Amino acid sequence: GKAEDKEWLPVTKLGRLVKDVKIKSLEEIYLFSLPIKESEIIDFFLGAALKDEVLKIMPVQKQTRAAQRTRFKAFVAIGDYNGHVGLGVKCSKEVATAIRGAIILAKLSIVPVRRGYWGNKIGKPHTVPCKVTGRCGSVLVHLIPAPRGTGIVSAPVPKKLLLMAGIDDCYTSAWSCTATLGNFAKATFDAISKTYSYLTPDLWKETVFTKSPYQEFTDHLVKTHT
RNA sequence: UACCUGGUUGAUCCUGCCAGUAGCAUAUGCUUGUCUCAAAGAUUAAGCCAUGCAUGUCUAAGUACGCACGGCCGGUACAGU
Ligand SMILES: [Mg+2]
Ligand SMILES: [Mg+2]
Ligand SMILES: [Mg+2]
Ligand SMILES: [Mg+2]
Ligand SMILES: [Mg+2]
Ligand SMILES: [Mg+2]
Ligand SMILES: [Mg+2]
Repeated sequence: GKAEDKEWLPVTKLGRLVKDVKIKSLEEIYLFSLPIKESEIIDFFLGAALKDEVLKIMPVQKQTRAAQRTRFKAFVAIGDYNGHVGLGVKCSKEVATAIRGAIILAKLSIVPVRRGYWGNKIGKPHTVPCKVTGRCGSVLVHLIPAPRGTGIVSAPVPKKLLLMAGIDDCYTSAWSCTATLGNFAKATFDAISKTYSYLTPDLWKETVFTKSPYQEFTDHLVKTHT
């Protein structure tokens, strides 16, 4: 037998500071709104808990002189059940590679979701902090806080991203052509993504400004991989 | 539990309806071991009705010559039922 796998020779400055243990968590990446362009940055921090799920396989096709040329579109949702979630979609000629290329995008689009309390703050937030809305081409999704223990009152499809994001209680609503899974899923993901981009009176303390990870580790980047 | 799913296209995004889904109450089909509770000729013809019953009543205190019984001897407000 043989061993010593040496995958993930990085190609970006962030891959270097992630593979080298210099960077601690992807919260430090989100604080600086950097773009994550390598799917191994995710598996470094998360990975032992990220569970993926194939939401739908959808055969699309173009008419052609000879034929109808079909290829399949895979919608995959991913995320550990403790505050991170993502959703990718890839169109490929065969199913087995669409479902594999979609996991890469679902991992690259992982965002942090915010959770809050409904009535009073006893510990371990359980629901969304406020009423949020999200759209994707005539699909509107409304998320509303709920008391503890109510579960997720929603359709099957939003109650597969809402669970993965870490929310225990939620009242949901939709008013649209919700039968198209692509727009339904993208609008739910958008509503979840708008949960950290909502100014709330606890977010009024002035910002303490830290060093960027590229400024703090200039000395490393100068010659850590070459 | 503040929820959706299939169907117009070669394929996509919509309007929009048809169909699906859960309860409720009238009928009907198949099937039915135990136990408590209990709706029931309203819908249509406030159409027609054989027969039986459903409203009677007395205390010491309105009228007692039924011998209808009956008393200790008879009626003298007159025995009593
Ligand atoms: Mg439809
Ligand atoms: Mg047409
Ligand atoms: Mg067709
Ligand atoms: Mg119907
Ligand atoms: Mg018995
Ligand atoms: Mg009648
Ligand atoms: Mg008669």
